[PDB]
Amino acid sequence: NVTKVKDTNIFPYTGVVAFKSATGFVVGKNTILTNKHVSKNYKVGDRITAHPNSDKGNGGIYSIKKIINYPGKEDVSVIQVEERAIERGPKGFNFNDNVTPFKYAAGAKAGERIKVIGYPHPYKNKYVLYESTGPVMSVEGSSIVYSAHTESGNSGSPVLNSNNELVGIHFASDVRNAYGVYFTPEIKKFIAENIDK
Repeated sequence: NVTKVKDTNIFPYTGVVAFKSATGFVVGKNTILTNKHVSKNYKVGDRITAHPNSDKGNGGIYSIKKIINYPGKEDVSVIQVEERAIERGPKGFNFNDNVTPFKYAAGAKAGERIKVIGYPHPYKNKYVLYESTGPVMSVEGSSIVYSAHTESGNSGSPVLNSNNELVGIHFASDVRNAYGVYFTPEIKKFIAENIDK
């Protein structure tokens, strides 16, 4: 099922950020992940909003300071933001006080239930977070395939397991199956190198 997120300012939803019409999520200090197909539309200096709710409340508005695409076929891009918010969140100006990074799941298997969390319906200045659930269909190398309903606004969605641990990043749907990048060692390493320090 696909359900509107009741509280966008508690964990794990405090790990999600909104671009104008796609999603990303927090991986470390001043650092978010999304798809190359989303960040190709952005530039350094553009804004993202941390965990917005329906009614103009959020974890602050932050300016992108760097965009680092993963060198590989996989649809993964690292975005760093300026630590000091353009507009403060409720925990003040510092990005890192307002958001919560995810931790990697140990792995994932066909049959297990995952959640895809993002913004599948856009609006005139209104972000609504949804959570979509469904079983994993397979995992091979850097591909994780899941049957859970998504829309183009889910570009860049974290994919989480039952325990809210990170199993992949959503990038594509059909038309049915939807497709995320699974975090292989090679990909985790590029992310670790490129998290702000």
